[PDB]
Amino acid sequence: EVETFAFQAEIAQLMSLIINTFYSNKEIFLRELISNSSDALDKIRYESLTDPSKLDSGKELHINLIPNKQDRTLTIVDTGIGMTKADLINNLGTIAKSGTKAFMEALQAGADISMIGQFGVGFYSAYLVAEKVTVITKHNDDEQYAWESSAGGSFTVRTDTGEPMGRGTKVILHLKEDQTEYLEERRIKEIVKKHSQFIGYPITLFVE
Ligand SMILES: COCCOc1cc(C)nc(N)n1
Ligand SMILES: [Mg+2]
Repeated sequence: EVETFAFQAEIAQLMSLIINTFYSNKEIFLRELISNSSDALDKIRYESLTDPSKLDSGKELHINLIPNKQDRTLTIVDTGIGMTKADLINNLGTIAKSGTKAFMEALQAGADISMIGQFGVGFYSAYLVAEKVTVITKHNDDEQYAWESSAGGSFTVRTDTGEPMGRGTKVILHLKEDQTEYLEERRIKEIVKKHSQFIGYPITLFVE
C-alpha cells in the first residue's frame, strides 16, 4: 500500500533551509509551481508534435488553481506530462542534489531564496507555505501515484486509486496555519498577475 523513503541528505537539507530561514517574500512559491506546470505542459506539447496519440489521455493543456478553506488547501493542477513512479521517487524528476548544490553556492554569493527556481528545485518552495504537500501524478506510461511529505527527512509514495485524473500532476498544499492568505481569491489574482502574467497556458482560478 504505502512505501516510505528517506530524502537524499542534500534535499532534506534544502527543505530544512526553506522551512527555517526567515524570509518574508513567501508568495514566490506559486510562481514556481505554476512555472513547473508550464514546463510539464511544454513537454507533452513537444512529445505530441511527433506522436499525436500522447494526447489521448486529454487534449486540453491548462493550469487550475483550486483554493479550499474547509480543508485549508491550495491545489495547482495541470494536464502536463506527469511523472512515472521512478521519477516521483527521484526528487519528482528534478536534479535536486546538484541543483541544491548550485543553489546553495548561489546563496553564499548574494542570491536569495526567490531564485530557487533557476536551480531546478523550485518545487521545494512549496514548503515556504505548506506544512504538508501531496502530489498526485499520472503519466501516460504508468499508474497514478500519490507522493506525500511533511518534510522531516522522509516521504511516502502509494498508488492512488482516488479520482482517475487522465494525465498531469496535482500539487496539494496543506497550508501552514498562518498562511491562509493564499486561499483568498484577491490574493491569488494579485500574485498570478504579478509573477505569471505571461504563462503560455490558460490559468483558471476556481471560486469557492
Ligand atoms: C516539469 O516536469 C516534471 C514532470 O512533471 C512535473 C514535475 C513537477 C516538479 N511539477 C509538475 N507540475 N510536473
Ligand atoms: Mg478547466
